Amino acid sequence: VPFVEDWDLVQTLGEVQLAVNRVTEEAVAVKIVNIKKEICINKMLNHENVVKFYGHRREGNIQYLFLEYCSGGELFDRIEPDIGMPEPDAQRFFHQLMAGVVYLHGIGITHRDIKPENLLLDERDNLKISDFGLATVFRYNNRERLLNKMCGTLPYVAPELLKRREFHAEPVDVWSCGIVLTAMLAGELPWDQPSDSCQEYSDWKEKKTYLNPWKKIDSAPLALLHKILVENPSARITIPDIKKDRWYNKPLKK
Ligand SMILES: COc1cc2cc3c(-c4ccc(-c5ccc(O)cc5)cc4)[nH][nH]c-3c2cc1OCCN1CCCCC1
Repeated sequence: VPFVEDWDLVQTLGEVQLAVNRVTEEAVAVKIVNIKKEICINKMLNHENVVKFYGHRREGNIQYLFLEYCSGGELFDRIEPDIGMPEPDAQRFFHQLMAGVVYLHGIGITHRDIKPENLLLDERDNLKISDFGLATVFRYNNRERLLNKMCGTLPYVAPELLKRREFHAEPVDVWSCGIVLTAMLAGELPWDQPSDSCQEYSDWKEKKTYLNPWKKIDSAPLALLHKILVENPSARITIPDIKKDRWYNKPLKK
């Protein structure tokens, strides 16, 4: 079939471009640019809540990564500042985010930069984890390796990343998911970074939930956040236990 390999770049998405097939009109996201690792990690991924990797091509110096186009855009743009979004929508997005993270952790991959800007929505508002540029392998041949590199985005990073030389990968992604849930339910981030010098972080450790953002959050999701945003990563709730949480399993409908 002639021209089936030709793609028209119609507009910028983030460099990320929306590309449309000349023959079929299929839409795909093209990333134009560590790259070897990023491509290799993407080649391992196959899950409904993880952005699909179609393939890659290298034309001289520029690297073109062909990825799934998510027409709903970023989860970031569904969060109304200072408000958040309806609690049933946040729960559904959080369920899909847990499915994606369970999948990644199950094949030994940590994302290391979970935030609403990297969580995309397809045409049916299904959540897709995206951007594996900071991702890495934390389990290989069933042996866990402890991480030490400073990766992520400060308002979403776990406190152990700033306090400890080495740390387990999985509780770090759990923590960032808890900050994402806080943002979805309150439309604001609780602190600039999780440090004792940060007054908002100290207030949370002192259980001052009469303050913002916590006062905007219902007691059932707030009880889950109390279990996720736990400073000690060895005491922090694990994903199997998040799936048994009361709010996680509460039937919700707008
Ligand atoms: C800001 O809006 C968007 C940003 C997007 C980034 C996107 C991506 C995407 C971005 C990055 C990756 C990726 C990057 C690196 C990597 O290792 C693995 C994956 C994969 C996919 N797919 N669809 C996307 C967007 C759609 C977007 O919105 C839909 C477009 N719509 C009409 C134009 C104006 C904005 C709303």
